[PDB]
Amino acid sequence: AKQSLDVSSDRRKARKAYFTAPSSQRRVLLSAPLSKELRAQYGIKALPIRRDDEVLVVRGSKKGQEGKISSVYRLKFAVQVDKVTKEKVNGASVPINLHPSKLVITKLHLDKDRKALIQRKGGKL
RNA sequence: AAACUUUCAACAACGGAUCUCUUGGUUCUCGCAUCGAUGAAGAACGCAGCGAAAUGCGAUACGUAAUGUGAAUUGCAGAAUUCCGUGAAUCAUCGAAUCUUUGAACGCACAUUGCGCCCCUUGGUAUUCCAGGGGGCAUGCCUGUUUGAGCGUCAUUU
Repeated sequence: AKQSLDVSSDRRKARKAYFTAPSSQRRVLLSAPLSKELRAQYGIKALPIRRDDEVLVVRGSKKGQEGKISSVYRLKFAVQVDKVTKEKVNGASVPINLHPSKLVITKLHLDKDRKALIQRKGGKL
């Protein structure tokens, strides 16, 4: 249970904050968990997902589907992964969204900021 | 006997009740003290690559600067190695600015995008005219400055 008075357990307020979060907060909201191998390697349970992360689906109709992220649609609260698509009847391939909470991060796109955030959260590369 | 009319069921018909939902209300509580002549609240007109609104903004116009974050924005399309970075973003923060015409609204007017006046600059062989760029000219009151007025009144005058 909550103890502090600045935390609100009101469903209406929490839902409004989620649905009207700006993109900076949606980045944290769209965090994805690392695989078991990456969790062992880094020491990080989960990270905010990025554009070039290699990701594996662990839940849904595309379980066990690998693929590098193609976009982080923060407006739609989703991520778009290459080769995870739907072939329309006209033949066009459209992206299929899915939540990063249903994914596992299998390869990190590392830059200076990602590595610094890993050390911040307690990782060691 | 049919058609027609009534009743019931099935399916199909505008209707949008019911059910479930809910970024909205409404009450209660706690904390705080912050509008404006340094131009407010409000109004008008404009600003997006493709748009007119309680979106945001002002000719620096869906915004500039500074800061934080750290890779987006996204309906479509795009300047660009913008991606191990003084750096994406309809991001957050926000202390620097810009802030059109107005509005208590301030040169005089205002059912007019109407008329002046004063400085400095530029152009027209120009201190006077015209034009352009910039900066100004409200009222009441206070303190001070300067210039005054009044046999209201003080120190010199046959």
